[PDB]
Amino acid sequence: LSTITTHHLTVPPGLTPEEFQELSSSIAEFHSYRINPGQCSSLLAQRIHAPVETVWTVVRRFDKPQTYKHFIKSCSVGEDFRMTVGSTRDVTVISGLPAATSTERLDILDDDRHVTGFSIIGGEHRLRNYRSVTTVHGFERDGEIWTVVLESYVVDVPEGNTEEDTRLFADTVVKLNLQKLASVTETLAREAG
Ligand SMILES: CC1=CC(=O)CC(C)(C)[C@@]1(O)/C=C/C(C)=C\C(=O)O
Repeated sequence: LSTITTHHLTVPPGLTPEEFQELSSSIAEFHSYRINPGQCSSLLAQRIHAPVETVWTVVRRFDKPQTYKHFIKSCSVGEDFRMTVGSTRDVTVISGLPAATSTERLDILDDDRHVTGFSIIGGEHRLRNYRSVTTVHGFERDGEIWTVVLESYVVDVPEGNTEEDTRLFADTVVKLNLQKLASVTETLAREAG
């Protein structure tokens, strides 16, 4: 039947076992899902050499995903947009012709614990029931500071497609965007001001 995910029981690539052991409780709390046989799920991680709040400032900007995501032609939130749970954005994604479109709902926004997440609720694409959660975590060792970003998703595997291809597609999109997040925020952190 329906199973529970095991992301919180395995070390994701781009993370040390030591980092994982510090995060296992957060991964269980924020990055676990009950999924059905038609579904798949994944957890991705990205180490960033920047302070938490520098990374969180970018991560939390629901109305501006283009700041850290690839292939975003536009993101409209209308007027008068306030950042509250339930608010939506219309993203236009230029990774093909015609451009894919996605209407996405802000599911979570916790500025204290640095948790956010969204659900895809419309548009033209093949990621039915896509939902993701992103958490941001600070690390310290001998006065040195860095950040780990964790991002997990659940999504329906579209008819005609394998779970492997579905996971490869979504994993690559999320991974490459976490890479852009790392570049953008490390640049911010490096230049300060
Ligand atoms: C890049 C792109 C191609 C598609 O066909 C679907 C969709 C338009 C939703 C998407 O924006 C996918 C976005 C994903 C998986 C994650 C995200 O944005 O956090």
